[PDB]
This record gives sequence, C-alpha cells and structure tokens, in this order.
Amino acid sequence: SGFRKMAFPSGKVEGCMVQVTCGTTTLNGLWLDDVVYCPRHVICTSEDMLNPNYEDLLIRKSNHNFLVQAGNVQLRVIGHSMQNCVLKLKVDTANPKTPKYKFVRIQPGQTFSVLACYNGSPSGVYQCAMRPNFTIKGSFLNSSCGSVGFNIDYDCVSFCYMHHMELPTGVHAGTDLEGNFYGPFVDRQTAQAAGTDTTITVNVLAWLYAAVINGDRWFLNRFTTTLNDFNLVAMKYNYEPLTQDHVDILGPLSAQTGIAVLDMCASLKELLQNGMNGRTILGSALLEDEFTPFDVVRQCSG
Amino acid sequence: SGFRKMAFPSGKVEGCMVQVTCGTTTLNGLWLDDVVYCPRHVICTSEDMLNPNYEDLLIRKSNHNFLVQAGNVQLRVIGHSMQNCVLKLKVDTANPKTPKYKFVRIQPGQTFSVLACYNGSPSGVYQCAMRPNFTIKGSFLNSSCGSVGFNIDYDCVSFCYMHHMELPTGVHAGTDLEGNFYGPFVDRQTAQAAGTDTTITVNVLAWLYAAVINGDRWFLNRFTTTLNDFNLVAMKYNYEPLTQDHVDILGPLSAQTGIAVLDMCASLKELLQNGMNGRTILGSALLEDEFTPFDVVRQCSG
Ligand SMILES: *C(=N)[C@H](C[C@@H]1CCNC1=O)NC(=O)[C@@H]1[C@@H]2[C@H](CN1C(=O)[C@@H](NC(=O)C(F)(F)F)C(C)(C)C)C2(C)C
Ligand SMILES: CC(C)(C)[C@H](NC(=O)C(F)(F)F)C(=O)N1C[C@H]2[C@@H]([C@H]1C(=O)N[C@H](C=N)C[C@@H]1CCNC1=O)C2(C)C
Repeated sequence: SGFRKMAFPSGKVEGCMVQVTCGTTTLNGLWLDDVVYCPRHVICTSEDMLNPNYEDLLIRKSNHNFLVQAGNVQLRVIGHSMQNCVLKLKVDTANPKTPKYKFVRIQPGQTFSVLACYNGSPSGVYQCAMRPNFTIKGSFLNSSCGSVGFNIDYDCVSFCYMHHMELPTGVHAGTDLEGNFYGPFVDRQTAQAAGTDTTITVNVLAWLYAAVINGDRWFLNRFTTTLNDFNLVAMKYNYEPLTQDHVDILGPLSAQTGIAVLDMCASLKELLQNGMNGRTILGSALLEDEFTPFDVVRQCSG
Repeated sequence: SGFRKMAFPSGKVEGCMVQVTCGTTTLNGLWLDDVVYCPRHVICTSEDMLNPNYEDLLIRKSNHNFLVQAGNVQLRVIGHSMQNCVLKLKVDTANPKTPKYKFVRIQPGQTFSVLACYNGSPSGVYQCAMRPNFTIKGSFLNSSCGSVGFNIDYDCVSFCYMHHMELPTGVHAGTDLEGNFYGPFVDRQTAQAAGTDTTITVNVLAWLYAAVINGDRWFLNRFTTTLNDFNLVAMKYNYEPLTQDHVDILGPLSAQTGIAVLDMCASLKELLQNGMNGRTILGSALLEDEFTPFDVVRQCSG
C-alpha cells in the first residue's frame, strides 16, 4: 500500500535525447528514427525573440547551421523543415534506441511524465497535469527547452508535450510534438500570462478514492448530493464542472471501493465547505487534482 | 522556475530488473554483472513467514530451484549465497546493461528514487526519504519485494534500498544492498510497528531556502534564534534536533540567499506557531521534509 506521485519509467525516452545547437542557442531534441524534433526558437538570436520571423530566419539557414550532438557522437543534418513551432532536422543516422511511439495531443486534466533535460542529458523525471488554463507546473531552468512530456502504454511511448517557455507566474508552456501550442500562447519573448486556473474536480474525486483504497476514510460523510448541486458548490470554489463523462470514468474506483461517485461528491462538498480540521488525506493539506482515475487504478493494481 | 518532487532517470536501473521465482513465490531481483540480488524471503512458503529459519530453508535448495527470467530469457543460476537478508544468485551471463554502480548505506533524512517493479517489470518511479524512524513512505503492493532505491551522480547508480515489507501504519521497511535492514525491523511476519515519526528539520530548512531562491519571502521575520532555543521549540512539534553538521550543510543555500541559517530557523519557528494562514510554499500547505539541501541545489541551481 501507500500512494505516491508516480512517474512513468523514463528509460525508453532517455535513449532519445540529443543536444541541438544553432549558433549560440543550445537546447534539447527528441531523436526518433532519422529526425530530431526541437523548438523552432532554437534558430532565434537574442534580438529575434520579441518579433521572430521564423519562415524568414529558417530560409537563411543551411543544414550545417544545426549541430545535433547524440551524447559524444555528432549527427549530420541532411534536411530541415518547420511544422508549426517544432523544427524537424533530418539526420544522416537513425536512432538505434527508437521506441514504439506515437505523437498524441492531451486534454486539460490529463497527466504525464516530464524528463527534464539540459544539453541533451536527462536530469530528472516528474509527473505533471495539463492545467485547465493549458499550462503545466514544471521545474525548468535555462536550456530545458526540448524537454518532453510522455505516457507509456504497454511498450508504446505516447509523446504529448514539448517545453517552450516560462510564464511570469513560474508556470510552463509548450506544444504537442506536432508543434501546436497548448493554450493561447506564442513562442515570442513578449508579454504573456497564464489565465486563471481551476481545480480538476474528477481528479480530486479519484484522489479521495485513492485515500479510501489506503484506509484513509475520515472525510467520508452521510449526504448524497445531485450532480447539479455539487457543480454549483464547485463553480463557487473555481472547481471544473463534473460531467457524466467524469462520473462514468470514476466507475472502476466506485466499484473497487463500493462508494458511489455522488456519495464521494457529497464528501468533497463537505471538504470544500469546511476544510480538513488539521487532518490530512494521504499526507496532503490540500485537495490534490493531479491524479487521474486511470492513475489511481494503475498505481493501486501495480 | 518551479519545484517538483523529482526522481532520477530510471533507465540505468530498468536495465537491471529481473524476475526471481521459487516454488510459487515470484519477486524482483537486481541483476548486476553475474549476480542477482533479491530478498532472501523468496525461499519462504505460506507457513514459514512467522519464524523462518533461513539457513535451514536455503540448504534444502539447489541452484536449479531458482528460476531467474530477464524479459523472455531465463538466466542459469550456477551459485547461491546468503548475505544477511539478501540472497545472491551467481548467473552464467553478465548483464550487458550493467551501469557504473556502487552500494551505499544511507542515513535518515537522505532521499532516493524508487523504481516500483512487479515480476521484473517497471510500474513507476517516485522520490522517497529515509525517515528518522528508519521507514520510507513508499507505494508497494503484493510481489513488490526486490524493487530498489537509488541515486545517480553523473553516470554512477548508487543502490541504497531493497524492499522487504510494509508495517501496519502503511509505511515501508527494507535493507541496504548488503541485506542489512534499515532500523530495528526483521524479515518475519512477527508483530512490528514503526516508532513515532519525526520531521526532518534540515530538509524543511533546505526547502524554505528553495522557496526563497524561487522568489518567495512572505514567511521570513526580523528575528534570529540560538540553536538551543530552536531545538527546545522544534522538539515540541516532533521535529528532529538540528545539529551544527545540519547548520554547516545549509551554508551554500545561506550564501545564495544571504539569510543566515539561524535567521531561517527563526522563520521555521514562527511557521510552526502560525502555519500558513491560507498561503502555500512551493505549492504546499504543509512544511515539506523530503528534499535535502543537496536536492534543492540540484533542482534550483541546475
Ligand atoms: C528554454 N530553453 C527557455 C527558458 C526556460 C523555459 C522554462 N523556464 C525557463 O527558464 N525558454 C525561453 O527562453 C523562452 C523562449 C523565448 C523567451 N522564453 C521564455 O521562456 C521567456 N518567457 C516569456 O517570454 C513568456 F512569459 F511570455 F512566456 C523568459 C522571460 C525567458 C522566461 C521564447 C522563444 C518564448
Ligand atoms: C504487509 C504484510 C502483513 C504482508 C507483511 N508485513 C509484516 O509482516 C509486518 F507488519 F510485520 F511488517 C509484509 O510486508 N511481509 C511479510 C513477509 C514479507 C513482506 C511481504 O509480504 N512483502 C511483499 C513482497 N512480496 C510486499 C508487501 C505487501 C504489501 N506491501 C508490501 O510492502 C516478509 C516480512 C518476510
């Protein structure tokens, strides 16, 4: 038993990380087959950041303006194209450590593992959620760009995130691996803010189910509520509305514990209304929303 | 910016996870060069969990009673020895994926990543601390045993933890990689309980320095303390005594912030009195004690 913020094992993705140099700019690339994916802002100088002309700055580049460094082995760029906000560099060498993979775009509320990298070298692995405001609360310093978000399904790596920037609130913004931004953000050093976030309610109900599965039961009450009446208490506390989608999705945890979603919703209502009376749930003083229903079933089943 | 409970990249340890079967018992082994390290309780039946005689159980065992599986490949056990509470199986094949490694025994307050494993397969990676009471707050199910804890310095994996048992408070006990238990615990299903846990004070201090590095000062005050006055107050919150050794270790974080350790001690003392008054520090409403001074310098300074 026990319940941790658990990351996916990172080995398949560590075998894919390279250093991409364009001029003085170094960041990370994902090397899959004979293509290296990286943020297009690698080609930007200091200047070329308030108003980058990407189409224009790209055409002024040769293949040999890009040094791609695969540990200590230098990869020769034999092609270059931009897809939205990712640069795709065709390399003379295919990655022998390429996993079973697809590119996937996630929803707000869905979780992933980040492999934080610097100069092509994996640094740390952590679990994140896509905030409803389409930011992630990562841990990213200078030269973290080209760090990727992933899920594993069996032996298949699902790449869902590439890291691009930090917003003034210390939160992070990026794209899928096709270079489409999550959220209303642009890859220019200009004034950008995170929108006001809300709490991923389905994830909190799923986290209370995890608490119950670990014999942490104190928050359980007698009230049954309606879906509407819980979504009215919820919207006052900046919680996401909970939809039948979200209720049917808690099925396996309601079955596992025998506790009906609406009985659990009546608990979280009471918790929203009061607080935790100097008690914790699974050793947190806050209502956690960065564990999906699949995360709780996954962890608890092994 | 940002601050995450962050684990080492798991690939170098994922390269080492095997399945060890005995009769009906399957658990995890650590495959390094031509030896598999696993829990000696793999040789236990249903009966023998209470007062196992390990020397008498093992003498009855041949090399060929030990089924070691690396992915598909079954390894050939050509030797067995007992070292404390670990079983060592000499196999006919050196692991080609053996990373640079050492075995280290850690102290309470030290942090490590766990690769959670079932049947030699990886579940997940998470960050843990050796609690003052020689337990860890893990996430471990049936057949979790042999799952290991580790740190990585550059390219070297230092193995520090092997999983053996869950105590009745839902916390975890294990050995070093020489099979010496952390704490007073034994590999028997005898009545055992962890002693009352204390907060790792040097870690909470290190984490407050991390919050200041990240731009947060709200919790500081114009007061200082003596080390002794600090220890009289903190010992009333079930905080570990802070030593001069702990003061010395916080020295780099002090230099970086320009806040003397005893001034930050004064800060913690007031936080213990007042709590957070609806505020959070690095997204927590509790005082976080599972980041070392070293972990903070690692994530906030690189
Ligand atoms: C990645 N390699 C870096 C810095 C990382 C990202 C997360 N934390 C970091 O410190 N990314 C960048 O330098 C990007 C890059 C230009 C500016 N930029 C930013 O992250 C800046 N932020 C913004 O301009 C904002 F707020 F709008 F997002 C910066 C002020 C340097 C943090 C480009 C092309 C967006
Ligand atoms: C919890 C249980 C009551 C079963 C027991 N605990 C106590 O006997 C104690 F309370 F005394 F410690 C206990 O863990 N074990 C009994 C037996 C080994 C260990 C065990 O079964 N290990 C499992 C590995 N195959 C993983 C476990 C179960 C879920 N989470 C874990 O970590 C040994 C100590 C020899």
